[PDB]
Amino acid sequence: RRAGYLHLYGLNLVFDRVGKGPPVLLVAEEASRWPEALPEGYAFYLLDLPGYGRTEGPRMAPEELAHFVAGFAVMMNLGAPWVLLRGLGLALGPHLEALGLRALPAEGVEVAEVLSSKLSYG
Amino acid sequence: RRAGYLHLYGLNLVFDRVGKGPPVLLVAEEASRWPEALPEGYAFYLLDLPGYGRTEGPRMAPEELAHFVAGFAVMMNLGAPWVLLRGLGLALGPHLEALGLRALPAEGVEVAEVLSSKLSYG
Repeated sequence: RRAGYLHLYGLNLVFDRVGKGPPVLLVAEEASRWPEALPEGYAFYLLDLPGYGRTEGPRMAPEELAHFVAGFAVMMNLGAPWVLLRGLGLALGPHLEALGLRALPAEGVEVAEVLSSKLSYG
Repeated sequence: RRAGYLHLYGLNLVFDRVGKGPPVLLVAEEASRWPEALPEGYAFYLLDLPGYGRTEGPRMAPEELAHFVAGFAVMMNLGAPWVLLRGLGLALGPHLEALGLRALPAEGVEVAEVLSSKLSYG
C-alpha cells in the first residue's frame, strides 16, 4: 500500500493508493475505516478527509467535503470513479450525486461484496 | 492576452488569459466573443469550449460543458471563480450554479460593467 497527497483548495489531502485497474474512491473520515482486504482488479484511493486522519484542515459541512472529493477525481484524472461511502462519508452521498459521481454506501459491508453486487453477473 | 492550453477530460482546452487579481472565467463558444477591453484587477480566463474555436472536441450538452468549466476551475486552482456567460455559454448557467460556481449573464453588457455592477449594486 502507499500514502501520498494532493494539494487542493489550499489543503494537502492525504490518501492511500493500492491495486491496479478501474479507479474507485473509498470515502470515510479517513483511510483507517477500510480495514478489510480489498479485491484485485481495481485502483483504490482511500482519502483522509480534511479535518480527519492525516489531512490537516478545518471541520467542514458535508457539501463542502463533497467538493473536495469531486475535486480529487478530476485533478487526479480518474474521470468519474465510483465512490464507496462509510462513516462521515455517508453524508456526502447526495452531494456527490449532484456533482456527477455515483455514490455507493458501503457501511457494514466489505468492498469486495459491494463491487460484486453492483456489477457481478447482473 | 496570452494563449494557453489545459489537457482536461481527454481534451486540450485552449484559453486566453489576461490580468492579475481574483480569477474570473469568461465563458462563451470561444475567446473572441469577448472583444471589449477588460478591467484591471482580475485574472481573466477566456475559454474556447470543446468543439469551438481552438479546442478540438465533440459537440456536447450544456450540462456536460458545465462540467468542463468546473473541471477547468479546480484544475487551474482557481477556487470558486465567477463565470460570466455569453452566447452558447448562457445555456450552462443553471448547471454551473449546481456545481457550485456563480454564473453571471453578460449577454448585453461589457464585462467591466457586469463586475462593477454586480459587486457594487445590491
